[PDB]
Amino acid sequence: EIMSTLFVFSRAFPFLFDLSYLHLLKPYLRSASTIEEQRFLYYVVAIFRQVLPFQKEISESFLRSLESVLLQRLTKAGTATLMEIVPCLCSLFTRLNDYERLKKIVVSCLKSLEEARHSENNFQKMVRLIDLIGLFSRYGDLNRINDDWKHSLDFISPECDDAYVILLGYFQKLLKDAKGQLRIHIIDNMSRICLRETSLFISPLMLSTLDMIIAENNVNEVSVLF
Repeated sequence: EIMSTLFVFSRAFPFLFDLSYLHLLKPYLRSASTIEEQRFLYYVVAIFRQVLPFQKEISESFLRSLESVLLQRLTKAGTATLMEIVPCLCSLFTRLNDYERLKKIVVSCLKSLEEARHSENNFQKMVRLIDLIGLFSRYGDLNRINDDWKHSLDFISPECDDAYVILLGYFQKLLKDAKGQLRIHIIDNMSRICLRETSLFISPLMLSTLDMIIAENNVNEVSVLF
């Protein structure tokens, strides 16, 4: 009930947040748990990202340390909290860091994603990859350093910088060799990654996929696409 009002003044009217209004809770924000008391964090980080961009006031020595807390805090969480952490920290790197961590780790876990279909399924742990990949790219631009990703041309072959059409191609063939909610867990973020650059959202390789999934009439599939 307290934090219910907090979120409200976090989204609208955000330009009134003292340093201490954060700087006292910021060490408390480190407090992480493993039970229902963790779902509390969903009422934390969104307020935090609601106030970061223009009410930063972050001392240029602390911003280097904020993500150190957060990189250590993205291991295992309810899938609900994950929709806000990436929309926070991916907005923070351009405010702190270079396009390196969201480069070096993403190309690492792309190889780890290559060893996700070409491995043990882990439909409870692949979701930590099969969604996290698109989670970064949905609200984080990839029209950036990719020569090293064009150096990862080994299995991402065809054209150019536009990973997105290839990612969608790397994923378009994943809908047939799949069986069940694996298809759901991949059809959702296939739309999510394309949501950023909607210019693809009219292109044939994805439209053909849409027509393919319409004829199946899987209620669980068509619902989550809606």
